[PDB]
Amino acid sequence: AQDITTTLLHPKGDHVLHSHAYPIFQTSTFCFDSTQQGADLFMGKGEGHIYSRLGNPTVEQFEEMVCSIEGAAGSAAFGSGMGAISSSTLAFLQKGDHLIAGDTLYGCTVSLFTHWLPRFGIEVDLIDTSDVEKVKAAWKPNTKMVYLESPANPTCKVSDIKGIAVVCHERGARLVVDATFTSPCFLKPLELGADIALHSVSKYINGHGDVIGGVSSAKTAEDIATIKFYRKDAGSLMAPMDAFLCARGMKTLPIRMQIHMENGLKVAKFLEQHEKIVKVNHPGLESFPGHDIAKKQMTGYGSTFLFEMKSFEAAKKLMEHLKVCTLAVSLGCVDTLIEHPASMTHAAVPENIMRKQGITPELVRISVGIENVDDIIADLKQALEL
Amino acid sequence: AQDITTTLLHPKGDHVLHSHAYPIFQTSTFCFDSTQQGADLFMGKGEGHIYSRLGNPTVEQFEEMVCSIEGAAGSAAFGSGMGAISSSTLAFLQKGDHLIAGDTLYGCTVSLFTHWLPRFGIEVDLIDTSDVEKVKAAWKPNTKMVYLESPANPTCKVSDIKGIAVVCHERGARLVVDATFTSPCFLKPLELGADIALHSVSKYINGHGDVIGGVSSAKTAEDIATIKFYRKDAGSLMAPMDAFLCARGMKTLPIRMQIHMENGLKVAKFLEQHEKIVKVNHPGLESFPGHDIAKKQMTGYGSTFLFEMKSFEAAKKLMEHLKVCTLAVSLGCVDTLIEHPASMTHAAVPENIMRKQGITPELVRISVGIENVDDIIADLKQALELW
Amino acid sequence: AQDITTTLLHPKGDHVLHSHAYPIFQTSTFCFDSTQQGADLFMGKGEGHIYSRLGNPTVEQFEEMVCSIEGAAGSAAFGSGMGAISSSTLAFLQKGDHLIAGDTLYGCTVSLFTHWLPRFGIEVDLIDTSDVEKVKAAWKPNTKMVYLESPANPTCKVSDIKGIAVVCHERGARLVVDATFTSPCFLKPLELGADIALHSVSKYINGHGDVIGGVSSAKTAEDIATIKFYRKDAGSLMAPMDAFLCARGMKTLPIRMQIHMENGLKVAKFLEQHEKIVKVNHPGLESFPGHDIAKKQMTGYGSTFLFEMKSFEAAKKLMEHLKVCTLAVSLGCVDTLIEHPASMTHAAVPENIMRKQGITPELVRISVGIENVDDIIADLKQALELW
Amino acid sequence: DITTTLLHPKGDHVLHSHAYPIFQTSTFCFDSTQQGADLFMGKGEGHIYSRLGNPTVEQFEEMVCSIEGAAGSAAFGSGMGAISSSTLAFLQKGDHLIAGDTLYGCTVSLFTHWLPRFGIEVDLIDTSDVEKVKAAWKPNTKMVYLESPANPTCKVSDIKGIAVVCHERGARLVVDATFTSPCFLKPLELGADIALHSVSKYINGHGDVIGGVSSAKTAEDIATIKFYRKDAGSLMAPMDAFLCARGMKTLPIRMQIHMENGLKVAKFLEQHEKIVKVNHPGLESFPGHDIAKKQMTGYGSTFLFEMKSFEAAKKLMEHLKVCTLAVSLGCVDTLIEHPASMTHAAVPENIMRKQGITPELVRISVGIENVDDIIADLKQALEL
Repeated sequence: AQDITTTLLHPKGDHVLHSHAYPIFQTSTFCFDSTQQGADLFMGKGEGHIYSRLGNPTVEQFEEMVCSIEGAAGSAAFGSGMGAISSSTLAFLQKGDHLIAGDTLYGCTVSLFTHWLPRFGIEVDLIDTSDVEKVKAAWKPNTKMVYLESPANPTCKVSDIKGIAVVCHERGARLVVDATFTSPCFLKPLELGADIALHSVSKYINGHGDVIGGVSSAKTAEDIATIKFYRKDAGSLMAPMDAFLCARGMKTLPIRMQIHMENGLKVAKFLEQHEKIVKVNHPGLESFPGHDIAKKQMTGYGSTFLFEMKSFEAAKKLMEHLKVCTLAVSLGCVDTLIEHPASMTHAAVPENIMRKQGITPELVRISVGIENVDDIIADLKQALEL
Repeated sequence: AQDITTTLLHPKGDHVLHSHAYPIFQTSTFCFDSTQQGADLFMGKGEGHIYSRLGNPTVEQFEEMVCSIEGAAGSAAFGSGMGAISSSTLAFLQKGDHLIAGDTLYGCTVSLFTHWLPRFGIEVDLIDTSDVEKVKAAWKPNTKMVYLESPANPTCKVSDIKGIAVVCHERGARLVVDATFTSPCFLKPLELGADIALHSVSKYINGHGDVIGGVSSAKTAEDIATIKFYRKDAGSLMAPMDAFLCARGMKTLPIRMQIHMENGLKVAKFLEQHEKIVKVNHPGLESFPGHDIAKKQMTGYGSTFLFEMKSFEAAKKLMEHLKVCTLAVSLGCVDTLIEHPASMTHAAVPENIMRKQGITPELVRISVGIENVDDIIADLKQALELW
Repeated sequence: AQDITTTLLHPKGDHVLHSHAYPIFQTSTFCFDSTQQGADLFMGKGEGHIYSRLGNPTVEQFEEMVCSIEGAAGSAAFGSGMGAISSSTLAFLQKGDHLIAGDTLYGCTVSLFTHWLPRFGIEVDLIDTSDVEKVKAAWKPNTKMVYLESPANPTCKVSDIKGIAVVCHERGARLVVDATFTSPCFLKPLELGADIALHSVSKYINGHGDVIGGVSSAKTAEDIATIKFYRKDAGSLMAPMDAFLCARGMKTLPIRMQIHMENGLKVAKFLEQHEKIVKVNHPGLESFPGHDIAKKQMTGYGSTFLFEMKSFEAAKKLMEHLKVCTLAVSLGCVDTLIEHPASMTHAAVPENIMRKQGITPELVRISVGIENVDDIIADLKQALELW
Repeated sequence: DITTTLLHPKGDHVLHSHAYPIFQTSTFCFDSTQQGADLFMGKGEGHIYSRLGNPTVEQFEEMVCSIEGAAGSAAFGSGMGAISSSTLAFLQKGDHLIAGDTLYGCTVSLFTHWLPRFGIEVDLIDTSDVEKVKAAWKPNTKMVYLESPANPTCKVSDIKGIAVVCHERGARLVVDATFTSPCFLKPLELGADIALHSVSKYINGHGDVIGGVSSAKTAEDIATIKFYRKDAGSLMAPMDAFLCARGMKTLPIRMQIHMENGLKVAKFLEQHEKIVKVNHPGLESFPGHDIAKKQMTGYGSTFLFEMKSFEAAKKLMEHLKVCTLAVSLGCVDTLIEHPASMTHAAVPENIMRKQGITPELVRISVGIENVDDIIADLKQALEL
């Protein structure tokens, strides 16, 4: 079977005007041959384009790429991971429905589920999804969806996607998984029985820290059609230039991910054995709870994770004396990023959810890039002594 | 008072590295100087950026330009007009609230209001907003918003923005106006009593047919903050390259709108006097109902409007034999576009709403560009006079 | 005949995948159907592309637009005006050949002609081309080219393009004309007898101050092929993104030029009557030498020109106290620029050429944009009236 | 290693932006007349006009400069811009140039058509032999220009040995290292004066930009190159510089894969019955392997092999399902072409025999796809 590297470098589709690189269709609208041809396209008859919000060829080329790696029925690209998340949940959930979500989620995902969904009459329970029994107990007659992040941002908490997918299939709910932290090279939720797999493309998939985007991929034709129907009216679109840059970034995704993985594990083991570090939450470490689940259900690991210092002062000292690592939010870029979740990425999480997430001022989140690991380790080593 | 032409060419703000054009910040994140500086920006203390979804300098430059012409407290840019429309309605409306909206709206706006809003427990009525008495009769104790498009896409139906705004103001409802069809050069809903003014920037503001985007501007700091809070979580963003292009397109907005307006009126008059043409729905014509309101409440007219042929077959023969006009949907581009609403832009509108909207197979919509008007008229004339 | 506004908005060519805007072909190479199809394209047989340096579809689109306004056999786009100038001169001149060029030329053109051409065994005289008799007197048996800028940058000195072309045609010399300062809306050198017309597209053609580029257009198929042969090996290319932006800027070129022309004449007239201003060098003024030639050979004027203050100190005081005008080099942008030739654009021109050129510390060059003209005049007036 | 350096270039962030912004501008504003006057005289820090200097372009120049160990680098609108700028910035009427006899097609066009019109004497000679360089030497020889391994035959020149001759005799050595990338070949480190690349190939690597770069050992030489550029006008667009800097972030990792893939493919081809001979500089069989191994730290993945006939070549080139028939090289995906009727079709008949280019030769540029997939594509097209 042809390798993913080869697949991403040779996507399906004809060349445009014999061009080797796929052109950037920086256009709003498309021309019709005749009234009938235009009318037919609006009814979904024949092949062609109408208007970029409905479909843009450069964006569609990127969608096909992601669809190929996910093994999906189709994919939809968005202006951001939040666009993909909004569009993969609110396209399905309506007043009177109930959502079960992980209690440790990306910051704006918490804002979405906690502030906006309940204004739309949607009941939401944030619960510890690392325990399938806790999902079963939280179930109600109107439960229509389970939403998971595994490993969770930022603590890397691992959930049993496969076992939860079984409960979802049995009980008639959709399973939506945000695989942003791991990339589709290593985590393919649709293979584990999820209905929807989504990513902040802003992170690993693009990988170059120069685009914000989102993608969502559905197991069924009907579901991706619904997501794109929601997208048409909600309006979170990937720009043609950004789609050009995301497809270009994804051409190196497999090699980048192999390096990220190996680099991140090397850094996590260095940190785990260092006298100043209390613990390291990398799902690929033997000591991490749910390592057994993450090794069985994934084929590799992302390189973003958190570790615990002895005090806030210690963390501040480390974060502020690094020469190679950059103090910034976001993750999955080619270069190494570091941040303080308590006062940056997860500062807006309500205090009750803060507690349940286990985030404290002593935690530091690092996103290991594709630099020579020895440079990242020497940078950290450098800083840790002072 | 400085002319808008000058204002748009001289936006406030320092240059970046002395660059004359404002740079394209094609970046996802921003660097912090220290833990405290980062922590503070997250609390909204100090000046600086964090992450492009929360704020991107190139996008913010474009927002300030729109804010300047609307006379707003702030503006928010989006990945599309639909992003602006969603974010300007659903950032405020919640389960149990009631919305009154016009019965003749842009198709995807109907789709949003009739399919998605009710799934969120929001009650919606589509009402003929050209009659303020019908707006009042549809009012309920839980009415929280009125949403208007005037002149309406595609029929150019005019609503009394100023009169409806009085009722909104007396009763605690927000008034939202989509002014896409006219541009902020000629219609400034915030001067007429609206709380929010929005546009599909995809149309006139950008003007060059090469970007999809949206913008919404609010009369108060609180309302623009809420819109941007919704945007953070809903995720309809204008990309940095698109913002660079929209700001660039907007540098010629005032002169383009002048030419559009004058061309559009001349093409409407030509059509109104032509034997093949039954009726012309351009709000600048004296024959048009509500011309008196449009003339009082706007300082000019867009150049997109609809006209009635004697038959579907006559409309098709006209649309398919033009050499200057391009058969395509969308509007507000420098070049002239033409389409058939009944089978194209409005073919997705439920027929209960299509009959009330007044859309029939005899209607053709044209979006007059900035070509020499005599060449546009000669194109139309040669097709209308075909064997 | 169809208006140039309309022509530029409707360039010849098929749409690509029905796209309304012409796509950006951000590609280095193109795929071949077969060995034969590739071999044929290399032999110039059949239709298609090979590699962006030889030809890029987005760049070709922009070349077609310029070719249509110049009335040329073909046009070639470059990475800069200087790429165009180098490629329109060195594609033809060889060791032992002689060039006559104007004595008042854009600074880097002076650099090219005085530093690089002589190194290649090409003989160069810089001559006052406002006098045909001086051109004739400088002619030699080996004269192969005359190169003119009219009106000259920055003094606006006018040369008789038509009269000099007669001499070139009689004696077998190519006439090359840099029409940057005027734009092809108002100066069409190929109609006046030139063999090659070129521009810095960085200035008016693009108009938006965000691209550096050049274009050259030839009267004959042979000459444009020779220019592109030189380009292939010298390598000054317009990038696909830049070509997209240039074609986009050019969609508004005719209306921009109308406003530039009118604004520039009104600013020159205001300056001419102002007590602080010694002289105004705008070729549209009746007081200007060679106004008569410029009015017969052009159909309008650019809006970049020079004026004389009473002292260097007065020039600095004016330049540093403007709120609309921006202190910067370059010209032909939608917004108004101002600079000091003696210490900036023309500070590298060898001293003997500086006195021949007439550039002194009292001179200020203004490039009038498309802002409201009363706002520009009021900005100048308040600075001139300072304490 | 090299990856860390490319990911952490020197300079301040602009407005705290993590990615370096795209300065899509033609001009820059001045704070005062004095500040503008000073900048024109080279006094103070700042920018004037994008042709003289653009911040996004400069960031890409600094990246390449860092890897070449140069005094400075200049970016261009194409490889040809870098080439014409690194030769004609120095050579003048009456000077003599010695160039390798096998070069990129357009380089042959530049040297044989344009340079002699400018009164510059040019001899193309076999630079794989240092003695032949010494024998072609004249009192007015001012430059040797090399491409090693050469395009398309991979013919290898002794850069180090020729540099010694050049230093001794007062000539500049200019080296086009396009085929190898600055990860593996650093001509300034072998004694060359100027090292240049078509950035369109490996450095960008993503098949979506045309661009050039030239790096000089001395501050004076890069100043001269940029002075020529100011007037000749081959510039890198700010968007292209943004794309080139971005591509270069994966350059070291892409090169490792290209190198390994290229060698595996060469070896497969070398033992295949259908293949007469493989010209890859990393093979034991190739003439000048010993020099390329001493003078380079790796190899590019573009190389040539010989089929038994034209018909056999046409058959192979037209039945590939993964490899794309196209000119150019050094892209992330595999390209294949026929030099005799494509890249090198315009080379003067005299020079092409001297190059040994025949209808039986095919050139492949091996991408970063899984090698087994590339090999299986070649296998089916050779055997079916």
